[PDB]
Amino acid sequence: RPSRDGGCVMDVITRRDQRGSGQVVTYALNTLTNIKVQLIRMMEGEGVIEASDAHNPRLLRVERWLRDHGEERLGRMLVSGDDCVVRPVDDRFSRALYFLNDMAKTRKDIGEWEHSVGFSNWEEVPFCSHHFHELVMKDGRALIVPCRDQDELVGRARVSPCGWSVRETACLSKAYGQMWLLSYFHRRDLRTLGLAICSAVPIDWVPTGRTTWSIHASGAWMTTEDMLDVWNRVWILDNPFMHSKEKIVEWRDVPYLPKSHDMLCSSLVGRKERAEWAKNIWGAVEKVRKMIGQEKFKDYLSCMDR
Amino acid sequence: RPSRDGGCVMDVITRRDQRGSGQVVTYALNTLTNIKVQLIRMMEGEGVIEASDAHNPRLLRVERWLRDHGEERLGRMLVSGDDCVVRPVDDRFSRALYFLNDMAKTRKDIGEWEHSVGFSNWEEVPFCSHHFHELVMKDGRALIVPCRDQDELVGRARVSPGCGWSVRETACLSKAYGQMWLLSYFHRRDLRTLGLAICSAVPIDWVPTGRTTWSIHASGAWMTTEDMLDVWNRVWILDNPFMHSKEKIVEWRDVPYLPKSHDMLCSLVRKERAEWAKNIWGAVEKVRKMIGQEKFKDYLSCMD
Ligand SMILES: [Zn+2]
Ligand SMILES: [Zn+2]
Repeated sequence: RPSRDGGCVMDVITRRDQRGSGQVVTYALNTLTNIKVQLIRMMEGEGVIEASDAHNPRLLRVERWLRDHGEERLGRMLVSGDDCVVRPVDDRFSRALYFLNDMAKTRKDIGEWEHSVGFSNWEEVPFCSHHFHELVMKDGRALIVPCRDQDELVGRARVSPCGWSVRETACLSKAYGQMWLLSYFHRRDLRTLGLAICSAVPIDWVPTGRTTWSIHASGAWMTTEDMLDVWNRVWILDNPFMHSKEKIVEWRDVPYLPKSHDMLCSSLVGRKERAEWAKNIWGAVEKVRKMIGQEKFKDYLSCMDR
Repeated sequence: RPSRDGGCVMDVITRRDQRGSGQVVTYALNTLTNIKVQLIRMMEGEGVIEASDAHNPRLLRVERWLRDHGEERLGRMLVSGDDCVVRPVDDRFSRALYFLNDMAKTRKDIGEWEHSVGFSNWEEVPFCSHHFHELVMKDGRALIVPCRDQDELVGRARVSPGCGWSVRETACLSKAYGQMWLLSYFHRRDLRTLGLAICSAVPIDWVPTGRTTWSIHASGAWMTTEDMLDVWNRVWILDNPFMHSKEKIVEWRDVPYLPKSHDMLCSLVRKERAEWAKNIWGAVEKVRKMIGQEKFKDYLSCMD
């Protein structure tokens, strides 16, 4: 806290409730606790409990439901810390707000007693800051890829952690670029931009730095291995949903979202801006190389049949 | 020698002179004594010896010449085995054919007493199956690159030691050829293309094998699975004693080309070397399909 004399004081405060966000087991506990919250909301909406039970609860009623349906309701939801995706037995769940509000888990950006709005297309359900789309490759195999706002992902990469030398900041960028190639290869702008970053940063500069805070980060991109090679590793070889394990040989064979989706998730695809950026992008790459010096560079941008 | 019975007999024969080509020291002996032939032939053209000396040798005249001139004349010539380049002190050397002929060293493709034909232009002189041209790079540094007829260069690559030979082994051999062309004939447009294409069609793990040339001047440096640019910078810049500035070159796009006309005037850059070069990716893809499920990279595309 700022002191009234030009310097800084540190207060010492206490309290009982709330979760410290940097406890060793915040993720686990928040998951378990939020599972419980959703499991209760399920009960209210099915009819197992009602506002009466806030006063004198019908405990045998909830314990039967768990004995008889708990295991099944558990598999109806994805819960990661404080985020969920819930697929209830029917949409009474929308109106089921009593025990949710009573437990204090007040929903974001909606009236306290306003019905919850749902989705019938899973490709529109948000989870862990992403949406997920299904792509079919040139060989007929399906991918389901995580998508995100292009401007949100570039913008975090433009933020520097000062005192970071030209090498340390180049390495941080390779981290972002490598990651974009694992997870957002299906975004034209980002494949281009990540391929350019890898063509502008030395081959043997190992990447460093935090690219995401999600606990679903592989970090599999903080290697200096070939990025296609790691792609096949995660999307095909180690992917438990890929029955056929035939590796893909060139980036020209890794799919893209449909162009409509690209633009709609805030792609520059279309404008004279993106068009002229894509043209003159090697000039940018050469500047970064000259900035960095006599090191070993390789050319990954051109392997876009360009 | 074939026998008259449907088989083959093996003759044991002897003789005194000539050189066994396989002897451990053919190169050094054929080199040393061809130095001597040419040192002699210099002497005749210079007036040190005449035909008269075949009978009455004026030894002190030749001993004087070696003493007063040997070390200088030694540097006037390049001698590899039976091949030479002589820069004599003047053009009398072209008629100096006695002794050259008396020593039995007959000249190929010329009348026994017909004057030799010389070259004013060092870039037009043949040595070790090559001409040598001077190239300036974009950064102003100069190279002197070896050159050889493309068709002879490719034709030797396009032939194989034999059947009973795998697809993997025949691939590996092709890598060795293509990677060598990248070291030494990168300045040829077609060879640069065909060399990169080969490198794009053959697995990155496959080490090259076989002999791409017999020359006693082949670095051998190409039978690696190192980056070819990485070796190119080594041999043409880092380890090149003739290279004062050692800034490394970053991309094939920066390695120069013969002047366009020398390229076409040295055997395809023609209507058909447009169809070929345009659709060469189809070729690479076919080859990768034959080879199957290995790790290929794309080196042709770093050519634009
Ligand atoms: Zn999306
Ligand atoms: Zn030439």
